[PDB]
Amino acid sequence: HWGYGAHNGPEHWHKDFPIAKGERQSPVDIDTHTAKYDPSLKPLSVSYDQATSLRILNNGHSFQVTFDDSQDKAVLKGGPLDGTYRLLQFHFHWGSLDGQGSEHTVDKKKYAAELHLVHWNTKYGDVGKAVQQPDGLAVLGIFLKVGSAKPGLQKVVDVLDSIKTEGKSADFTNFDPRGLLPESLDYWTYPGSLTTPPLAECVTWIVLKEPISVSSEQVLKFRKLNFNGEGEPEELMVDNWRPAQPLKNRQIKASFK
Ligand SMILES: CCN[C@H]1CN(CCCOC)S(=O)(=O)c2sc(S(N)(=O)=O)cc21
Ligand SMILES: [Zn+2]
Repeated sequence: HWGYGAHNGPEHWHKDFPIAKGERQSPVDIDTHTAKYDPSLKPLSVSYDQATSLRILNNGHSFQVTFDDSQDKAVLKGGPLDGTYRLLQFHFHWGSLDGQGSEHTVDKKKYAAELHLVHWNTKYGDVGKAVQQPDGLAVLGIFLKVGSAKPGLQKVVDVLDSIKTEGKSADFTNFDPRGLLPESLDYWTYPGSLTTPPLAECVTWIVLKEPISVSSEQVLKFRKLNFNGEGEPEELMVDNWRPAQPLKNRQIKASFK
């Protein structure tokens, strides 16, 4: 099935998911000189104080931390959004080398990794319905650069040994996602899609301007995960990013001048 290899990677996805060649695909390159400052955009409101994390799992494409989304406990509002979006999960994309790994780029610059916090619009009642709507999901994207360690990420890094291979999961309670946010919440926003199959065009992207720093030791631990299941030939989980797609008839807006 689909993946990130020579024979099943992003250049092949359109054969099973024709919307890969659609009009609002992600990720995109953010051209900072062509983005438009929009003073009508509100500040983001991130309310994560009551977040309840549940599990961490290797899904064969990335690793994911899942949250209890059965009530409004961890929500995103404001910015370009109408209504309330509940945090469902976060995951990362990363590279084999420090100079690649992010999905979005900024003036063609690639970061070492990209963190996606995935939220769904509560008016649609469940995430399955939300993915069928043009305003169903909001994904907060945060770039990672290599430098100083991020203390709030260490709890994640320390459990990765226990989910090395596809299909492994572990209890992961009491994790506070506020520890992954940068100082500033200034952002770019544009209408886009999931960056993995099914590539649904249901996402309002909110990409933060300020990267977080993580240490080389932290990102090295990501690169030791496996795409394969236990008992299969080892293939390291690296370069699980989709390249930038055509902007087409979209404008990227910025919350800041
Ligand atoms: C390996 C599958 N990853 C998909 C899963 N989901 C898709 C199915 C939900 O249907 C019920 S998801 O909405 O949690 C989401 S968000 C992104 S991204 N990279 O942020 O655009 C990928 C995904
Ligand atoms: Zn993602």
